[PDB]
Amino acid sequence: KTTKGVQLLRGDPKKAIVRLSIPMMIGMSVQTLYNLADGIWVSGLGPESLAAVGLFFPVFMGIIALAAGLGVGTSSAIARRIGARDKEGADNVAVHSLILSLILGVTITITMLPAIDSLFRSMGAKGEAVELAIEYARVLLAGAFIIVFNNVGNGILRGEGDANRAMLAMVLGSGLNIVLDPIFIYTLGFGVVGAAYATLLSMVVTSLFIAYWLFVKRDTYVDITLRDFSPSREILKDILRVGLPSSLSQLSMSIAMFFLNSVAITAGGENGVAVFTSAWRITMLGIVPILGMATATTSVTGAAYGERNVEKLETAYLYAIKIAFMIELAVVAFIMLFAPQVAYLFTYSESAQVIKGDLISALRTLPVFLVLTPFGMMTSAMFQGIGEGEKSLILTIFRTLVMQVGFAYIFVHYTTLGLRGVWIGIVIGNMVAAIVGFLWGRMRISALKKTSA
Ligand SMILES: [Cs+]
Ligand SMILES: [Cs+]
Ligand SMILES: [Cs+]
Ligand SMILES: [Cs+]
Repeated sequence: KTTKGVQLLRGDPKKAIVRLSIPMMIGMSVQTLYNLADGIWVSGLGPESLAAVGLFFPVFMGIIALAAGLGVGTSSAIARRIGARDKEGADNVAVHSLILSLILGVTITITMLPAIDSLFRSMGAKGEAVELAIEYARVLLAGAFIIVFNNVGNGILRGEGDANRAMLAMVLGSGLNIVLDPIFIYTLGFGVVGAAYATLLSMVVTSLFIAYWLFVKRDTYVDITLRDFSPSREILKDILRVGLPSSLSQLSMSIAMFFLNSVAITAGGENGVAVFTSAWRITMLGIVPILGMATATTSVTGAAYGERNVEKLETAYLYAIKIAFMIELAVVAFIMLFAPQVAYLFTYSESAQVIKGDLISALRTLPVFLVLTPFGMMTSAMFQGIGEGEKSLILTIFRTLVMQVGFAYIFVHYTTLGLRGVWIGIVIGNMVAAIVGFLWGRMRISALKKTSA
C-alpha cells in the first residue's frame, strides 16, 4: 500500500536526491524555454506593447511568489509527515493546503482587480501601455486560483516523492504555452493580450490533469478527502511558516535586483544595466539546475527530519551540496569558455546597439558565483525541509540585500574597478554568504543530534 514516489523518498538519501532532482530540472527547463521564447514574441509586437508586460511583470512575480511559496510550504509539510509515517496527518495537510489555494487565489483576485488602474499609473505610464496592461492583468488575475492550485497541487506530488508527474504537470503547462504563444499572438492576431490567454488555457489544461490525479484517479499517496473533520491551527501554522517567508524570499531577491541596476546606473551608464541584465539572464543556465535539487533537498531532508534520522538528513544535505557544486562547475566552465559564442546569440542578433565588449568580460567574472550558490540554496532548502522556514528568509536577506548589494556599492563608489567591479562584488558578496550559509546548515544539523541523543 506504498507508492513508488514514497518508497523512493524514504529509501537511500543519495538516490532520492538524484532521482527527485532530474525531473525538476527538466520541468523548469521548459518553464525557462517558455519565458525565453515568450520575450522573443512580445518584443516583436511594438514599443508600447512591450511596456504593457513590463507594468504587469512585477504583479505576475508577486502572484507566483505567493503560489509557489504556498507550494513549497505544502510540499515540506507533507514530506515530514510521510517521513514520520503519519499518513493521516499528511492527508489533513493536503486538504488544508487545497482549501488555502482556494482562499488565497480568491483573495489575490478581489484585492488586485480594483488596485490595478491606480498601480499601473504610478510609474507615470499613460495611454496604450497602461490600458493593455490593465486588460493583460484582467486575464491572468481572473484565473489566480488556478495558478495557486497548480502550485499547491504540484507541491502535493513533490511532497510524496512523485516528482515525475510533478514534472509532467510543468511540461504540460509550459509546452502548450510555448506552442500557443505564436498562434494566439500572431496567427489569430490577438496581440499582447493573446499571450495572457495562452498562459491561461495552458494552466487550465494543467489544472484538469492535476485534479484528475488528486480527485478522480486518486493514485497519489495522500487521501485528499473532505469527508472527515480535522481543522488544525497547528497544521495551518506549519504550512505558513515555510510559505510566507519563501514568498518574502522572492521579494527580497527582487528588491535586491532593483538596487543592483541602480548601482549599474552609477557604474557604467544605461547599457551597463543592459550588460548586467544580459549577464544574469545567461546565468539562468546554472540557476535552473540548482532550483531542481533545491526542491528535492526539501522533500528529502524533511523526510529524514520526520523520520528522526539526522544522519540521513546530514548525508542528504551534504550530498546535495556536493552534486550541485559539480553541476555548476560544469556549467560555469561551459559558459566561461564559449562566452563570446553565448553573447553572439544575445547581443549581436540586434544590431541596434552593440555591447559585446562589456558582456563578454562579465561572462568571465559573474558566472563565478554559480559554484557558491549551492551552499546557500541547499541550506535554504534544508531549513524549509525541517519546517524552520524563517531561517531561510534570514539567510536570503543577508545574501542578497546585504552581502551582494553591499559589496557592489562599495566596489563601485570606493574603488577604480567601475562596471566590472559590480560582478566582482556580487561574487565576493555571494562568497561570504556561502560561508555563512554552509556553516549555519551544519550547525543546525548538529543541534538536532543533541536533541535526539
Ligand atoms: Cs511572462
Ligand atoms: Cs473573469
Ligand atoms: Cs490514495
Ligand atoms: Cs569613482
